[PDB]
Amino acid sequence: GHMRLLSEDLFKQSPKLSEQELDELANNLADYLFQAADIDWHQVISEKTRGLTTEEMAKSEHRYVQAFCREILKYPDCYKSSVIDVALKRLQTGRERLFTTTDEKGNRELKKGDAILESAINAARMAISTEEKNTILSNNVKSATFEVFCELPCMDGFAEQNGKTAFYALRAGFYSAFKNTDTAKQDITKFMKDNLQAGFSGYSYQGLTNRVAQLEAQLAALSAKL
Amino acid sequence: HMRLLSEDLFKQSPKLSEQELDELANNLADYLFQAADIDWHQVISEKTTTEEMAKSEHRYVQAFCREILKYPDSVIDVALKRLQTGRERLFTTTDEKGNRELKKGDAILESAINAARMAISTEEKNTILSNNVKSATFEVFCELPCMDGFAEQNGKTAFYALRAGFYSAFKNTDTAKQDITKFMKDNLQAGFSGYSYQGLTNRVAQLEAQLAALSAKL
Ligand SMILES: [Cl-]
Ligand SMILES: [Cl-]
Ligand SMILES: [Cl-]
Ligand SMILES: [Cl-]
Ligand SMILES: [Cl-]
Ligand SMILES: [Cl-]
Ligand SMILES: [Cl-]
Ligand SMILES: [Cl-]
Repeated sequence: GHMRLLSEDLFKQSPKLSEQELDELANNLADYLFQAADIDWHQVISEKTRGLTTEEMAKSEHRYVQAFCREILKYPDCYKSSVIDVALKRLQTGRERLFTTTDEKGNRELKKGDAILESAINAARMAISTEEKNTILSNNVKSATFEVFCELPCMDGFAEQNGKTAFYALRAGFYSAFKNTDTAKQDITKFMKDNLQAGFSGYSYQGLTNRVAQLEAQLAALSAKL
Repeated sequence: HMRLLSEDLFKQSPKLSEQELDELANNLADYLFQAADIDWHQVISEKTTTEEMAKSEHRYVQAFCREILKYPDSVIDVALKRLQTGRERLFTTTDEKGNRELKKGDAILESAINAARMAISTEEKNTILSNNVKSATFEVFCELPCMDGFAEQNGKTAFYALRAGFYSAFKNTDTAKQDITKFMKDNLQAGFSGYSYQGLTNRVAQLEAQLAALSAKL
């Protein structure tokens, strides 16, 4: 995903954008949300492999399981006593325990179980299309994209700054944004654009306080003409 | 009072009658002033004539030093550093009569502080605190059950705004109590909803209804 999406002051400068740049940013933000959305790899890999051999796993029709197992199988002492379920156990139970593989140059190499798992998972993330990932996500896409949204640098201290209540209101608005199952992209793009234009000031103490002050002035300047 | 310690004070306060609200606000204010702590190691360090201390203009300065003098060891500023370093260490002591006693380092510092405390009234504390009454009382306000989890629920920003509103409510050191009472009364009436997501979003909504209603008049 683009660099501009990752600015920490994104919410600050978004309202200073042109309605052209704003549309671009919102579409890109949306695209980034779907692209980076995660799934339960521990679950979907295990489901795709349980009952199969090491070689069978190595040449599956799923490129993403192929990439996953390729990483795992480098460390025989992690699965060699299903293998996938064994490795998942041993790697997590053995996080910070050093596993052994053989380098390309024939040297010995040790790597922490947790790094091994994160790598295997990253490889699978690299080998799946957004299309298949979304099909696997189903309607949990709403929670997976929101999880990505909350990880953005611009969302860094949202809950702590604006409070639990505001944060959960934001979540509700986010979930509610998804109207039709076949307009996901279009919908969340609109929610993003509306809020980016206002810098998400609908969920902040200062944004709301300012709007109240604005309204008091607007009411005053109106009740005057009459 | 009993209502002051309710964790749901802000929920129940908007439902109070004028009489009850005014009483609550006044009780709350009194509590803040009663419970407020004084920065003594700063008050007296800034108010310090070894002998003129014995019968000084301020009754609280003599009491505090009258116990720091008993022990052999700006000198009061030195005694503070030698005592805050004392702890379990015992300070040699003497009496006018033969009898010689002892009192551990910190055991001395508290008795001096305590003497100062017992020598003053609440409305003397306010004069002493002066401008510091702002944060002293606010620190007490924040320990109340009703104020628990305020920042977590409403956010740090709204909490800092509350503090700012709380501080600014203090106009003159002489009206400190009357001023903070009004701040408390106004907010208690509103349940402090001026500092919450729902309160502010409710406010925006009805104001937008008012504005539109009066605009359509054209
Ligand atoms: Cl590029
Ligand atoms: Cl190997
Ligand atoms: Cl690649
Ligand atoms: Cl971050
Ligand atoms: Cl957050
Ligand atoms: Cl909402
Ligand atoms: Cl839906
Ligand atoms: Cl704003």
